[PDB]
Amino acid sequence: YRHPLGCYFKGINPTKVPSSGSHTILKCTLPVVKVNASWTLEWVVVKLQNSVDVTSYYESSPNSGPTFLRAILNFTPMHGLRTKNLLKVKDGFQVDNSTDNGNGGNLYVYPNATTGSADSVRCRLRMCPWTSNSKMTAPDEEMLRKMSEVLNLPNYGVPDLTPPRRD
Amino acid sequence: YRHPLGCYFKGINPTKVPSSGSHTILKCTLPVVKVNASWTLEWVVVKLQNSVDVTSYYESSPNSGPTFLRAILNFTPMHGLRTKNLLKVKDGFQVDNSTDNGNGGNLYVYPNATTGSADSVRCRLRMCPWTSNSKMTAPDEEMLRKMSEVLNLPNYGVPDLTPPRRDE
Ligand SMILES: *[C@@H]1O[C@H](CO)[C@@H](O[C@@H]2O[C@H](CO)[C@@H](O[C@H]3O[C@H](CO)[C@@H](O)[C@H](O)[C@@H]3O)[C@H](O)[C@H]2NC(C)=O)[C@H](O)[C@H]1NC(C)=O
Ligand SMILES: *[C@@H]1O[C@H](CO)[C@@H](O[C@@H]2O[C@H](CO)[C@@H](O[C@H]3O[C@H](CO)[C@@H](O)[C@H](O)[C@@H]3O)[C@H](O)[C@H]2NC(C)=O)[C@H](O)[C@H]1NC(C)=O
Ligand SMILES: *[C@@H]1O[C@H](CO)[C@@H](O[C@@H]2O[C@H](CO)[C@@H](O)[C@H](O)[C@H]2NC(C)=O)[C@H](O)[C@H]1NC(C)=O
Ligand SMILES: *[C@@H]1O[C@H](CO)[C@@H](O[C@@H]2O[C@H](CO)[C@@H](O)[C@H](O)[C@H]2NC(C)=O)[C@H](O)[C@H]1NC(C)=O
Ligand SMILES: *[C@@H]1O[C@H](CO)[C@@H](O[C@@H]2O[C@H](CO)[C@@H](O)[C@H](O)[C@H]2NC(C)=O)[C@H](O)[C@H]1NC(C)=O
Ligand SMILES: *[C@@H]1O[C@H](CO)[C@@H](O)[C@H](O)[C@H]1NC(C)=O
Repeated sequence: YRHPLGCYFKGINPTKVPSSGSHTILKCTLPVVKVNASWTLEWVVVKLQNSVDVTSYYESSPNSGPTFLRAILNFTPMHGLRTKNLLKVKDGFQVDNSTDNGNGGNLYVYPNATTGSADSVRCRLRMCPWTSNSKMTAPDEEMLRKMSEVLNLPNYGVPDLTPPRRD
Repeated sequence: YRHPLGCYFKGINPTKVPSSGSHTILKCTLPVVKVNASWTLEWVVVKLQNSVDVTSYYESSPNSGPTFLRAILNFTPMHGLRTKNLLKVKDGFQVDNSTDNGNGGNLYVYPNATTGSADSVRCRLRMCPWTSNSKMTAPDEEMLRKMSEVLNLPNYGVPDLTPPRRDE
């Protein structure tokens, strides 16, 4: 099946996509890496010290780079801790879930959101490679070669607790 | 009997323990955390880009903070150096295996060691909590509250690739 190899927690600065409406469309350009992996980028609004309710989920293959699939719910936010509630459409933040239109999973920052939370947004990419090999415990040398662009990104919120290995 | 929850790789600066002896005694003050955990601090000698052959092993309970048990061998060193190359008693480095009375597991830096080695020493604490609950995959909120002092320590040698959790 798809045996996980680990997760990379990197930070990407969003790029403004010129829009037709009054809203701000933000895109976090993902490196075109052709390896078996899952890409979950969390939209962190630094100014409000909170995150958006849903995260953009992408998937990569050995013959295709990260391609958008769906906008899954944010289960483990960077801040959270029940001190505050995640930012929703009501708060002026929405991720489009369209696969037909060229957008997705780009963040929509409507004028309804705090002035100016859009410029404060930062991505927390959770790149998690996998392999068909059950005997592989970490990414091999040629896989780390292909993932160079992701590996060279700055670390963002990488946890202190290293999970235990299968015993 | 004791299910692991993970490991914290933190750095601690050693404190010089006064002694009327020619040797230097270094202590890495561990936070008094009352949780079920194992504490393995590695004595890294930064100047020589090497570590000491043995590590001080401590154990904590919900009724007692980290208490020293024994000086176990360094299996996974920092600089990736092969075992046998690690700084031994011959090189002027020794960890006290004494349970009674005190001064264990404190590092002894004898005068025959390279000048400036003692001041260069840094600890690599490997704090690994463990629960009796088989259905617990990560430390709970009240456990992370108690481990605040360890969590606020600076990271030291923790890898960039986070291994996958108990899933597949
Ligand atoms: C990248 O991930 C792919 C899964 O998303 C994976 O492809 C799958 O590989 C398996 C074999 O590992 C194929 O299944 C074949 O294996 C059985 C025995 O278990 C044979 O009897 C059959 O030939 C069977 O088809 C899947 O067909 C395949 N799935 C698809 C369509 O992708 C890749 O192997 C992964 N690549 C790397 C390099 O990690
Ligand atoms: C902290 O770790 C302890 C283990 O190092 C653990 O204590 C052990 O808990 C089990 C039950 O979960 C006890 O039960 C066993 O022994 C009794 C007789 O004493 C039998 O009746 C039981 O059937 C079973 O075999 C152990 O006695 C106990 N061991 C000791 C002495 O510590 C704690 O539960 C852990 N605490 C937390 C909060 O994580
Ligand atoms: C984004 O769109 C997909 C549809 O492609 C949604 O996925 C559905 O999820 C529900 C359960 O939550 C299932 O009942 C459906 O079968 C799924 N559809 C399929 C076939 O993929 C997804 O929930 C949407 N995300 C958002 C923004 O809520
Ligand atoms: C702030 O603005 C957005 C739109 O600019 C609002 O979102 C819409 O909410 C209505 C509720 O009736 C829904 O029908 C739409 O699906 C939402 N629009 C889209 C496509 O995003 C949001 O409710 C506003 N928040 C405030 C302050 O009321
Ligand atoms: C450096 O000095 C220490 C003592 O100051 C030496 O350690 C002793 O080595 C002998 C080997 O026969 C043993 O009896 C003991 O394990 C050591 N004594 C203690 C308790 O420290 C060490 O051998 C010296 N290294 C050099 C350069 O010869
Ligand atoms: C320290 O003492 C313990 C006693 O349990 C012993 O098992 C161990 O071999 C000693 N450590 C070393 C390697 O000197």
